[PDB]
Amino acid sequence: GQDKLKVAVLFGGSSEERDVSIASGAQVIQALRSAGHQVLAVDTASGLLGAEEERRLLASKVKEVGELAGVDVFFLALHGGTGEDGTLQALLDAGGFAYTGSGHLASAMAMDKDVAKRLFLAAGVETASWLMAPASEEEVREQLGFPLVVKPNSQGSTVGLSIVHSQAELQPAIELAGRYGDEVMLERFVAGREVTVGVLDDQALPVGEILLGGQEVFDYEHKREVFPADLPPAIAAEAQRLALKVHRALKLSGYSRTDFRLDEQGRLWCLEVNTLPGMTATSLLPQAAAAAGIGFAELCERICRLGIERCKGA
Amino acid sequence: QDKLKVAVLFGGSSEERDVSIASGAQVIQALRSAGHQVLAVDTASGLLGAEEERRLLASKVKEVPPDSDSLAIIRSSLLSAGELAGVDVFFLALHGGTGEDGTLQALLDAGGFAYTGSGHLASAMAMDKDVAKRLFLAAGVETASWLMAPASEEEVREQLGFPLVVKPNSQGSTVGLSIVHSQAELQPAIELAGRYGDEVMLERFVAGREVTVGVLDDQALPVGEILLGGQEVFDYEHKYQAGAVREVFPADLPPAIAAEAQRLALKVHRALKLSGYSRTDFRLDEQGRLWCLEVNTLPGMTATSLLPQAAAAAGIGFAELCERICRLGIERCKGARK
Repeated sequence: GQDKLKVAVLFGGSSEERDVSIASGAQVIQALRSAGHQVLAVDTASGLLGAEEERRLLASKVKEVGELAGVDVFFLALHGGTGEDGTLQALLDAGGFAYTGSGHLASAMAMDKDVAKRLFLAAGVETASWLMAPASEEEVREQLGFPLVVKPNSQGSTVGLSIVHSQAELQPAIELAGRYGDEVMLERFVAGREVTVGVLDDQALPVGEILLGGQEVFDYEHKREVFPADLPPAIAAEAQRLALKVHRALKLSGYSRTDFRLDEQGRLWCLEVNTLPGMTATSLLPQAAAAAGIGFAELCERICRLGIERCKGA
Repeated sequence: QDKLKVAVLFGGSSEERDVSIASGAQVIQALRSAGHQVLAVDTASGLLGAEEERRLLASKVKEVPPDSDSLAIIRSSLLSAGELAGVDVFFLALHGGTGEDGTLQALLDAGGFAYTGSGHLASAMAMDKDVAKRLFLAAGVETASWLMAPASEEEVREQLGFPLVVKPNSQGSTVGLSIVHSQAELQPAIELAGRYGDEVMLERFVAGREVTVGVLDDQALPVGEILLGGQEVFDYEHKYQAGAVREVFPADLPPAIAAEAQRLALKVHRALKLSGYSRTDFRLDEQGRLWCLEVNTLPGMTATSLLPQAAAAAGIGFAELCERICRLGIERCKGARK
């Protein structure tokens, strides 16, 4: 009961992002089509896909490497830095193009884990103490302690991350993280449960928990999902309150996913916020939307219409 | 110290073109006086013609069609065609949002082009005065209390008080700062600051002096003081009639105060991850405390601008300042990741 859209679904990106991005793009195309919208498939490498290319994209779920008129919005089905660093959002802002998710400044600030954690604190959102390399042996032991996490500041997740168990592992881990990024974070590790909060428009979705068998640091490094998570209602409500504060503090738009550590004393520690969380039917934010009665196709459409209305009011 | 091939990029939106063109011509002559090959590039048309560059340098004009695109150089190719091949760096002789919001820097990054000044994230954060002030506090740099409009009478009373300053949130707008002395003056000023749709800041007014600190790479330049006129506030983007404001480089300050302003400017420059050069503005109260107002990633590059005066006070002439900024942009590009 609402006018149908012409959506261009953008996917692809760098080689390390393509497999996740291609799988998401195909699912988003099919979902918006089942809702009756006209969908165009665009690869960041080859451009607009023809009937044969799109047929093989929607079949094998893989793709190897002035006609966008009437397109109401660009659905950014990207993953990692290609969609997070803000370059594409700024380019689309220049042309008056409508797109999904956060804008250039909001995306770039969220990809900078260091700057994002500064803004968490300024918004009254607790976050684990951290230093940026270089850091002396005294600063690390005084403010962080061991064990601690070393990771590149802006290069996605997992890649280049390692746990520092003592002062003798700090410099090797910094060198390892330095192979993937220019800046390196030294973050205090918080033992506890892994909790995530999706935000859609201006409402927080049901809280979820990611359970790798354990709460110590071996589990964090060597990594079921419960929506809604098994949490005392006050703790779940506080994670939702803080996720909304983080969403507004970074001036995000459309949707976002904020990760927390929940320690044994019941206090939430904000890790990061993703402006481009995975968009498949089984991804974290779509799972949270399902716990609120919102299917994957309705989620993709709502995100499309949120991006349209943002471009209108700019 | 081999001679460079520099593309001086000027133009921007209609409200920025006048001061941007004046800066572009001055930067072209300065770099040409230093022995470099320089090309004039308009954001709305690309490389200039012979008659167009003659008029640019002689009368500081380059009128452009009414349907012209203030950013035609990136949506294409104007940046690589013709003599622009082999350009070492693009000097951004821009003013206002076109050079501050980070869009141009992001697309220049995507094209692999070297350019002057801070990158796209650093420029965008600094242009957002609210976000920048949050980061001032995170860096241990004091800044006056502030609220974003709308704010209740209770919030304004307990957190700010009167007098306060109403201003647009984004650097590079055309709306000026306005001092508000009572609750009745608040809403008319907020309406006059949000005419064009961006956020409105309410910042506690700090009685005292207006000082500004230029930074070149990692070096704090001599502090300057801006001497105002009446019961008002200085506006770093207002034109002002001649003789209205007087600028003193180096400022007549107690040395521990001037040294502290220089230390705080470098912390701000590092905190927002700026590059090349910047200008950090403070209010200095009667107790000798510095309150940071903003940091500018695109301070004016003319003989009458603040940073060239700071550089000159340190024995750095305008041509030398322009060349150093060029080389800093080249060095940053050569050090880029992949």
